[PDB]
Amino acid sequence: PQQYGIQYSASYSQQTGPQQLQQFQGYGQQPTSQA
Amino acid sequence: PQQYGIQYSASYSQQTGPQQLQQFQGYGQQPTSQA
Amino acid sequence: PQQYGIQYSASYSQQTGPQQLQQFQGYGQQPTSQA
Amino acid sequence: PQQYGIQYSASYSQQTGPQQLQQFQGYGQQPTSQA
Amino acid sequence: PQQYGIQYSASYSQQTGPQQLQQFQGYGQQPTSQA
Amino acid sequence: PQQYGIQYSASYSQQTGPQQLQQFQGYGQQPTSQA
Amino acid sequence: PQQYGIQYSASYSQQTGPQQLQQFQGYGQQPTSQA
Amino acid sequence: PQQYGIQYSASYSQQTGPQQLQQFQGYGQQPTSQA
Amino acid sequence: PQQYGIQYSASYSQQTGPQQLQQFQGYGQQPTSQA
Amino acid sequence: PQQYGIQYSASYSQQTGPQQLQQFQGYGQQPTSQA
Amino acid sequence: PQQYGIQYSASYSQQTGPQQLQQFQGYGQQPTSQA
Amino acid sequence: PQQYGIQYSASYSQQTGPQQLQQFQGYGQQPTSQA
Amino acid sequence: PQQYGIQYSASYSQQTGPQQLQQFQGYGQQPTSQA
Amino acid sequence: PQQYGIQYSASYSQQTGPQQLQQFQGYGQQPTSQA
Amino acid sequence: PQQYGIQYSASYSQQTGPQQLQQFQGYGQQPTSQA
Amino acid sequence: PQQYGIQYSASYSQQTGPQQLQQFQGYGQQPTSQA
Amino acid sequence: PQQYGIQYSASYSQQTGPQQLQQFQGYGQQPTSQA
Amino acid sequence: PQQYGIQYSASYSQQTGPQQLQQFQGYGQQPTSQA
Amino acid sequence: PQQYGIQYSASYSQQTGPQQLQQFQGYGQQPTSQA
Amino acid sequence: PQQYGIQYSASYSQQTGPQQLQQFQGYGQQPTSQA
Repeated sequence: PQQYGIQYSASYSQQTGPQQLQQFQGYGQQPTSQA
Repeated sequence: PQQYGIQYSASYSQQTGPQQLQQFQGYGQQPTSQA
Repeated sequence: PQQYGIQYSASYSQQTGPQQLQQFQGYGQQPTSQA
Repeated sequence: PQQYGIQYSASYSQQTGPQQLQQFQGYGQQPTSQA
Repeated sequence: PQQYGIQYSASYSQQTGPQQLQQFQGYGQQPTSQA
Repeated sequence: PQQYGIQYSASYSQQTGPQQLQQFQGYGQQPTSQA
Repeated sequence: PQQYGIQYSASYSQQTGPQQLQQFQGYGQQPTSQA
Repeated sequence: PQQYGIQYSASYSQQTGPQQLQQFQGYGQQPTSQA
Repeated sequence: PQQYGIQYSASYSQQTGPQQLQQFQGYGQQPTSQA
Repeated sequence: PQQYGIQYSASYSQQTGPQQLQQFQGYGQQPTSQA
Repeated sequence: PQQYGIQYSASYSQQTGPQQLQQFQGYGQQPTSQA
Repeated sequence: PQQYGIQYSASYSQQTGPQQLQQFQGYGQQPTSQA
Repeated sequence: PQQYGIQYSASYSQQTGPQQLQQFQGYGQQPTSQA
Repeated sequence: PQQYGIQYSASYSQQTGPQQLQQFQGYGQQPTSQA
Repeated sequence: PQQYGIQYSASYSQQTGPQQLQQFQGYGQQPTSQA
Repeated sequence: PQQYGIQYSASYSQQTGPQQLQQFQGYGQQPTSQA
Repeated sequence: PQQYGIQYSASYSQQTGPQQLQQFQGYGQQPTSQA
Repeated sequence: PQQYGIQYSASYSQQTGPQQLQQFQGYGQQPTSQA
Repeated sequence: PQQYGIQYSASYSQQTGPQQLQQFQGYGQQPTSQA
Repeated sequence: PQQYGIQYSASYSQQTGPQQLQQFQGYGQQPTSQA
């Protein structure tokens, strides 16, 4: 099992804003609750 | 099992706004609740 | 099993707004509840 | 089993608004409930 | 089994509004309920 | 089994409004209920 | 089994309104209920 | 079995209103009920 | 078995109103009920 | 078995109103009931 | 001067196809030309 | 001068296809030209 | 001068397809040209 | 001069597809050109 | 001059697809050109 | 001059897809060009 | 001159996808060009 | 001149995806160019 | 001249993803170029 | 001239992801270039 978020190869990246990368491998849970 | 979010190859990327990448491999749950 | 979100090859990308990429491989659940 | 969201090859992309890409491979459920 | 969302080849894309791409491969369910 | 949403080849695309592409391959269900 | 939503070849596309493309390959159900 | 929604070849398309393309290949059901 | 919705070849299309294309290949059912 | 909805060849089309194209190939049923 | 497109009062509406409603109040012109 | 597109009062609406509502109040022009 | 697109009062709405509402009040022009 | 796009009052809305609302008040022009 | 896009009053809204609301008040122009 | 995009009053909103709201008050221009 | 994007009053909001709000008051221009 | 992006009053907000708010008051220009 | 990005009053906010707020008051320019 | 980014009054804020607030008052320029 291989998991790759972002890959660049001879490329140009310009990122001016906010960026979020969340990875779960296996048994991942992301619960959000607002009571 | 291979999972790839974004791939660039000899490319140009300009990203000025917000960006979110969430990966789940295996057994992933993303529950959202508002009671 | 291969899963690819976005691929660029000798391309030009300009992204000025918000962007969301969510990947589930295997057994993925995205429940949303509003009681 | 191969799954590809978006592919660019020697192309030009300009995306000014919001963009959502959600992928499920295998056994994916996206339930939305409003009680 | 191959699944392709959008493909560009030597093309020009300008997308100014909101865009949604949801892929299900295998056994996918998208239920929406409003009680 | 191959499934292709949209294909461009040496073409020009200008999309100013909202766009939705939903793909189901295999055993896909999209139920909508309003009780 | 091949399924193609929209194909462009050396063409010009201008789309100013809302657009929906839903594909089912295999065993697809789109039930809508209003009780 | 091949299924093609819309094809353009050296053509010009201008679409200003809403557009819906729904494809079913195999065993597709689109029931609508209003009780 | 081949099924083609609309084909353009060196043509000009201007579509200002709403447009619906629904394809069923194989065993397709479109029941509408109002009790 | 080939099924063609509409074909254009070096033609000019201007469509200002609503348009519906429904295709059934194989074993298609379109029942409408009002009890 | 009052102009009403469609009115429902304790009624049940099921609309499965495309629908277009265009209203002009005052001095409205809808010319269509194909030269 | 009052202009009303669609009105619902204690009613049930189920709309499964594409829908377009364009309103002009005052001095509205909707010309379409294909040269 | 009052302009109302759609009004709901104690009603139930289920809209599964694409929907477009464009309003012009005053001096509105919507020209479409394809040369 | 008052302009209202959509109004809900004690109502239930379920919208599963793409939706576009464009308002112009005063002196609004929406020209679309494809040369 | 008052302009209201969408209003909810004691209502329930469930929106699962893409949504676009563009407002112009005063002297607004939305030209789209594809040369 | 008052301009209101979306208003909620004692309401429930569930929005699962992409959403775009663009407001122009005064003298606003949104030109899109693809040469 | 008052401009309001979104207003909530004793309401419940659940937003799971991407969201874009752009406001221009006065003399605002949003040109997009792809040469 | 008052400009308000989003307002909450005794409300509940749950935002799980990316969000962008851009305000221009006075003389604002947002040009995007891709040569 | 007053400019307000987001306001909360006796409210509950839960923000799990990326968020961008850009304000320009006076004479603001946000040009993006990709040559 | 007053400029306010975010205001909280007797409120609860939970922010789990990345957040960006950029303010320009007077004569502000945010150019982004990728040659």
